[PDB]
Amino acid sequence: DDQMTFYEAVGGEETFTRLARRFFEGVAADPVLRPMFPEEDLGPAEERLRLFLMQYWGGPETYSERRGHPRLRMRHEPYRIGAEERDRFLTHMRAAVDDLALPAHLEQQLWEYLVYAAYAMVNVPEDAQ
Amino acid sequence: DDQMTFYEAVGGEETFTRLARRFFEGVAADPVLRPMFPEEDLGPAEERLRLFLMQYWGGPETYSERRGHPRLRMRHEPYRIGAEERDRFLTHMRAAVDDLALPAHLEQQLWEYLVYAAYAMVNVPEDAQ
Ligand code: HEM
Ligand code: HEM
Repeated sequence: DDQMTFYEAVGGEETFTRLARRFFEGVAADPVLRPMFPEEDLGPAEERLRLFLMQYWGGPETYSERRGHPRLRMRHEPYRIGAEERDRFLTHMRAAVDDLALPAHLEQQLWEYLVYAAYAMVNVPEDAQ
Repeated sequence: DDQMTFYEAVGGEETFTRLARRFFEGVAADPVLRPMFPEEDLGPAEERLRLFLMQYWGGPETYSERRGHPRLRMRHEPYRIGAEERDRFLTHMRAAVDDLALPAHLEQQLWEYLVYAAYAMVNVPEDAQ
């Protein structure tokens, strides 16, 4: 038969719209991570992740066309990101993923990227690589 | 990113192995359809559907290499297939699909084929086409 991108497979945009929602929802409820972002009305940050992930899994290039070529740890250098940090991020991401209730194969693929991507992002001298 | 077949998307063989299981399980429990197949030990029929559907969604060509080019209503001409029949088949297929609990997009694609394919298969002069 025909072939498809992960984006279309996990059911397209609404999926990612949902993922980021249940994510920041928990981020809101987290003390250390509420601080992490300055001020309030930080619902546009939600849009970014959303647009990025859409783009990563083979969706709309939208993210680039507003935020350019994704320089990830550049945009993460501003921040004091350590274990405690990442761990809490991931706990909100774990929660966010179970809510999508994907087939194990896809879920395994999505979650694994985000597990690396958050372990990668850590910038303080804590890790082994 | 990379692309994938529906087969791999819905998580490959175990998915289809499961689909046919919960299907024939209900077929077993159905009077009209238990008759439909002669004698007993009709668990190999389960294997066929399984192998076929695997093949259809972009899986292993296995089905052909044992049962040849799939001539569907040929292999269905032997049988007196009407509405009541198909309807009961579909009810076991509906049940079988909900158990996989797929994302709506994929589920919608799988189920829709099988909805047509069973409406197509009907051979008595009942339908509109
Ligand atoms: C290690 C845990 C992480 C923490 C503590 C964290 C936190 C942050 C912070 C504080 C910002 C800046 C706010 C903003 O730019 O609006 C940010 C931005 C961003 N993060 Fe993370 N993040 C983490 C991991 C990740 C991961 C794994 C991804 C990839 C899926 C990601 C994707 C992004 C994106 C796309 C932006 C916005 C960049 C832009 O377009 O300006 N972050 N994150
Ligand atoms: C309309 C309702 C249907 C009824 C009542 C029905 C019933 C049957 C019967 C009585 C047989 C013969 C048993 C056998 O060959 O072992 C059979 C065979 C088969 N059916 Fe159906 N069927 C229906 C729809 C479908 C559909 C929609 C598909 C496609 C997904 C399908 C796929 C097959 C396959 C692959 C075989 C075995 C052919 C072979 O390799 O010998 N059937 N079915």
